[PDB]
Amino acid sequence: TNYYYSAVERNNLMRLSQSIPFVPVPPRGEPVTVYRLEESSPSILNNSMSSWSQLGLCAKIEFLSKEEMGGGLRRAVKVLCTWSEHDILKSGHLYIIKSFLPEVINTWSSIYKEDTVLHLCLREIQQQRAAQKLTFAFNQMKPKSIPYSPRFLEVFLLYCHSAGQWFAVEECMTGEFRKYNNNNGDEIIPTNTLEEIMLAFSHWTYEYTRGELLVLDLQGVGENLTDPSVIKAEEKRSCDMVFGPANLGEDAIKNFRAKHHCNSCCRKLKLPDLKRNDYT
Amino acid sequence: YYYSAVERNNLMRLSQSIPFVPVPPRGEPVTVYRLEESSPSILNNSMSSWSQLGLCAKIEFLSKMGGGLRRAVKVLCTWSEHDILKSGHLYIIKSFLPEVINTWSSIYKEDTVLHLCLREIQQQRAAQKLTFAFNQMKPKSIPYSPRFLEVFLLYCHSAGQWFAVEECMTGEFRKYNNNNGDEIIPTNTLEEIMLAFSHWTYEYTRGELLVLDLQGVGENLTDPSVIKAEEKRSCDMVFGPANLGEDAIKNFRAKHHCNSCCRKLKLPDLKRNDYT
Ligand SMILES: Nc1ncnc2c1ncn2[C@@H]1O[C@H](COP(=O)(O)OP(=O)(O)NP(=O)(O)O)[C@@H](O)[C@H]1O
Ligand SMILES: Nc1ncnc2c1ncn2[C@@H]1O[C@H](COP(=O)(O)OP(=O)(O)NP(=O)(O)O)[C@@H](O)[C@H]1O
Ligand SMILES: [Zn+2]
Ligand SMILES: [Zn+2]
Repeated sequence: TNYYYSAVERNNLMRLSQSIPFVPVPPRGEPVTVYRLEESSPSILNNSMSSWSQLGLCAKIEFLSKEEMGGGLRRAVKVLCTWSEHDILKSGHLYIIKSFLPEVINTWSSIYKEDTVLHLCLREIQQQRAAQKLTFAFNQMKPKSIPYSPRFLEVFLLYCHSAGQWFAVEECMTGEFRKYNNNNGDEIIPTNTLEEIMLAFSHWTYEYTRGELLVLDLQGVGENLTDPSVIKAEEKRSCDMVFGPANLGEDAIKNFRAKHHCNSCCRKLKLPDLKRNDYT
Repeated sequence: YYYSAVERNNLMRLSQSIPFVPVPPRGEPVTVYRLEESSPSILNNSMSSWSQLGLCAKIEFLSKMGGGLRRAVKVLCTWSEHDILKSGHLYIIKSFLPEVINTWSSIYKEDTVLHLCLREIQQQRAAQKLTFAFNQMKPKSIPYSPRFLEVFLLYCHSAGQWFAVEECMTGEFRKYNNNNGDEIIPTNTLEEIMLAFSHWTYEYTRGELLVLDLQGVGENLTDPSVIKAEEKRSCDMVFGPANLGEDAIKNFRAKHHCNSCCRKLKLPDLKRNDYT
């Protein structure tokens, strides 16, 4: 008069009426709020307007290291991203968090009396975005014959409740981190195509902006760069020469114009010699 | 080449102060745990086991709900890791009432709420495994197919407590029968099938189990009470937290009214003698 269940079916039902093992894997990671410098036309970056996000986003980061790299105004520390709301950051990926040295703050305190650290961070990220916009124009217009594209990492603003502070965050690059040119206007002698293109990019920024801006301190791993110095070639104000906090050498633009050596890429881009006259 | 004013303007704008107003995130991040199955496509022959790795989900509060032993609030899931929950979908989050936690405070030394939630979710999975079997064995002459919603375990630090979460159903929410055996009078085929289902569970399990408190929208159900019809004590009578009267079984057998579906399923009279 029926077709009732079997042993297996009965076992699986009765087992649910009992306590079943539940071992929640321990909670590791530090909660943070991420802010992004948005773009009006991400597809045409060089014609897009930048504006800071309003509503913060949740993310979790694993502070897996105490190793603070660098000797400049900031120190970089690697962290891991467990998760990020809307995946603004990549889960299970290493990132670098950068903060300034108290000294540096104290110095800018006399300019940024309030929320010094946050302001310096806002400027650092805006500075990198400026470099990105110039590279976007560069890759877009550069001759097809050129095989390399300088690329700057995206940098986000991060606020750590636990650490009670703001940081700039970007993907951690694995590889030989090197410098093509520096804050003194000096450059390396190229050994290959990649390096020739990096060096030519700096020359190109000066020409392209009709002499108003010079991007120096090109550095990173391969084509992927970070932390450049976008210099307002003619400014004279104390701390208004570089988009972001940087220590410029003795008359860096002068040195650059005098020491830069054009290469096969510079000529491929039709750039004129820096040593020429400004007016004549 | 061409270095426009718009291009120059947007570059130079980055050298100056651009307004920044840090606004705290909206909603709250929560940790979700799932009661996994070894054989989803064959749920009634599958083993249930709790997941270990809790995944994040982002929820935003919308409104509210109360019934007997729980408080419920409707929320929006805007994003979640590996889509453990569906982004852009509505969910209902439920937490136990004071009295209920105070009733199991002795039964469950520590993590009372955690266990209450675990048992509640397990109870619904049991009913689900039964609806699965039902849909497999029922005659093709029976159209509709009852189904229980999957319930997930949730942890929220904002509130510092555990909850159960499930998809929010849209439509008129109604109860077909309850824990004391009362039944609505079926006004359509679907309600008949629902009423026939509770009877089917009893017969299918050889009088060992009975699913009451059928409720939901259309053929989608939630919040059932799975009763071990042979226990002589309420304390060990229901799978998860549930309001039952020791008269439940007897009452259901006495009150239940078989319908065309019950007959379609060839179900015997619940009033009959059990040793005959
Ligand atoms: N994206 C990255 N990936 C891997 N390593 C990095 C990355 N960025 C920086 N680093 C390393 O950490 C150090 C600190 O970087 P950074 O803060 O940019 O120093 P800096 O160039 O001296 N600038 P500053 O701090 O403004 O004076 C670098 O010299 C690298 O060795
Ligand atoms: N999945 C759902 N979708 C839409 N509404 C729901 C859902 N679940 C519950 N509700 C509503 O909220 C009320 C209370 O349900 P709930 O929070 O699940 O617990 P409850 O009060 O413990 N139920 P019960 O055990 O049957 O007495 C219901 O009567 C419905 O109106
Ligand atoms: Zn050159
Ligand atoms: Zn019946």
